[PDB]
Amino acid sequence: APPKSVIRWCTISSPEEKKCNNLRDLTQQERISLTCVQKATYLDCIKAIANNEADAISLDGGQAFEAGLAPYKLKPIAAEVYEHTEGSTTSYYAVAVVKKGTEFTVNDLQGKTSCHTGLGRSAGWNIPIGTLLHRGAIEWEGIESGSVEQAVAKFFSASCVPGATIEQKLCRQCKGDPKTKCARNAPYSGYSGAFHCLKDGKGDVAFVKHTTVNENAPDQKDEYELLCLDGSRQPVDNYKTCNWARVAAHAVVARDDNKVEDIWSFLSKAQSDFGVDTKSDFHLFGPPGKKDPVLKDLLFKDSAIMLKRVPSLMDSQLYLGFEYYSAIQSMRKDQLTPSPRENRIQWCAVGKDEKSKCDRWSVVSNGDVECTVVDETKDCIIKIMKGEADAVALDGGLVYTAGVCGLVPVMAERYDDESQCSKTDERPASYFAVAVARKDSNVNWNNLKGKKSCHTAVGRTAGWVIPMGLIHNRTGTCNFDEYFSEGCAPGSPPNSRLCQLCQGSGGIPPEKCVASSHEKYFGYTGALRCLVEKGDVAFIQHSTVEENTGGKNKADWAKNLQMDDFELLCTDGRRANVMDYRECNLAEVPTHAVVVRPEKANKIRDLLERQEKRFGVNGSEKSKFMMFESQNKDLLFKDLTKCLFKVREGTTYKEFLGDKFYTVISSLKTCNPSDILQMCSFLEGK
Ligand SMILES: *[C@@H]1O[C@H](CO)[C@@H](O[C@H]2O[C@H](CO)[C@@H](O)[C@H](O)[C@H]2NC(C)=O)[C@H](O)[C@H]1NC(C)=O
Repeated sequence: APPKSVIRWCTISSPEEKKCNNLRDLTQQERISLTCVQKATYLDCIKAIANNEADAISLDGGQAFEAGLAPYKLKPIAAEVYEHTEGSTTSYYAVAVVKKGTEFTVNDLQGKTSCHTGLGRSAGWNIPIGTLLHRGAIEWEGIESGSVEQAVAKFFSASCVPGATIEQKLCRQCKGDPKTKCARNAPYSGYSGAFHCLKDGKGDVAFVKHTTVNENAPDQKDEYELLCLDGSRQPVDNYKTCNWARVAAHAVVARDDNKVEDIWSFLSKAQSDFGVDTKSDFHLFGPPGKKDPVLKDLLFKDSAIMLKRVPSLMDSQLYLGFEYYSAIQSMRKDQLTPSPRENRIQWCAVGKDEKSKCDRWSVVSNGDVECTVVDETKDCIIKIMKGEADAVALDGGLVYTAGVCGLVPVMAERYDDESQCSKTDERPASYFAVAVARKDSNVNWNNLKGKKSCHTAVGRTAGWVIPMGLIHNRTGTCNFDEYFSEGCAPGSPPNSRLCQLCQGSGGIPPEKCVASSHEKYFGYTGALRCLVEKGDVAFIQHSTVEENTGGKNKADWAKNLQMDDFELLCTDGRRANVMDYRECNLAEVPTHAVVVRPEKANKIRDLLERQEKRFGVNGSEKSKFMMFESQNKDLLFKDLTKCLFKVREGTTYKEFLGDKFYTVISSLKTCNPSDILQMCSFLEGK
């Protein structure tokens, strides 16, 4: 029985409850319905909805955490948006600002004074407080050696804070009367009084809501400037790159189940009809106006423009940002039982063949290099960015998605020899993608359709990702298994048209179209064989021909063969001569890469540099183990790797790839988006 439900919204107070029923009537005259409740607290409202006792409730980031925590583990279904300038606002950046001419960054701040707005409030407490806890700054493991209050003393020497139930070394530079000071109500805080701290010099370090140094006084600028977590420091409007946190913007949670989208539809509709534009008696976002503190941001935040949707996958750990998460993880959510301080490197293993590979190391790395194995190679991307994982060595495409998520290359591979590594003379390496056409052949990029094709596998950059990539920009939709009359592409569907060329099994079980050892048309040469025996074209490397031609591949087929029988097929028709890989290649394909996070970079390279020669190719302990080798199969690290040098500092995946590469990789996956790739992406436009 098809879609048609009732959405029971969760409340907090009676006045907000009353406005709830006041929509009833419409929910009624409309398809999806409602049933409003009321809970004295939001924790109750959360445990309520959780136990299917209710549908959903819109929350803040400070709560959205708690809401996402177990056993609740509630999902963020849709955020709220606002009117500023930058873009289509969906957050509120958490920064920090001090006076110009500062002789420190943060690694030595274990003594200077400070200044907050109040305790347990974001930007002020929580955030910098948590960021510092997780950045080890404040030697702290649990309140019983240094409470959130205690620890302050053995970190600070001054803090202007309204929290005085226990500690004093966090109650100093607050201006005013001798009995009205450390009170949350003292005008020496909020966003201006604490901003008055650096202004009236009463406190050295002070971090508040961003862009307040604009609301306050656009004029006098550089007397104050923002300070980054990565050594750097910058000007007034330099927050979108030098802000402590990606402080979110009120979202809408819910459990994780079938009864979900209806929650999206009973609202989006409760918007398009009865929204800010509604010509009725309701303003679903609260018209910008003042009111009674009892009735503020009711049902939904009053200072909102509209509500934007949030991806299926999207969790707390993700929606609110890493920063905020890392910050608040430093708290009493757990001191260090399910979240230790293992500063040392670890790796996203992807396979039992890989985990243990990583494990094969973990003994001979005495902690210097840890492990966490995975199932889908895409688990890597989320884990690292989740802080759970540290690094990863992946293929071309995965690098794209990653970079969109915020992760980037830090130390790429080398496929020639270390005898061209530790230097900055000729950085990248030449491996090209070519459209191998036959000598007397018919084919060409202009009559390439309806041709029998030969791909290595359903996924290798040169042997697949690129063809389909270029192809996309002239395919209608990604009906790749609906272009060539047929072909072989080991890994494509069972009885598909794309496996038709696959000569499958060598004998025994009819393993056709397998990206397995058991395949005959597997790999570059396999797919080349394909061109020779069946196909009208084969997608492979620049020097894939040379490898066999010249009397090199001494097989039942190649024996004779001269590349004087193969030709390059250029995207413009030009039947280029094999030897011109440069002037007739499909794509200049990059080498793999260790994509990681913007905060552990230069030092992660180090870790790999330490172990580099320790367990590297020309390495010393070659009698113990290595790194690239693994049963003689590419495990995380391809086996055809010698150097793995520290790349260029301050680059980007877009740069790492190349326009002619990014361009097509970006616009290929456009043709068919995906979860991870979708979540990271909507977060790009925050
Ligand atoms: C195929 O890729 C893109 C996407 O279809 C085509 O055009 C875009 O290419 C890049 C984005 O992927 C951008 O740099 C271009 O500016 C963009 N085009 C426009 C009008 O903005 C591109 O033409 C195709 N590739 C080639 C080589 O033609």
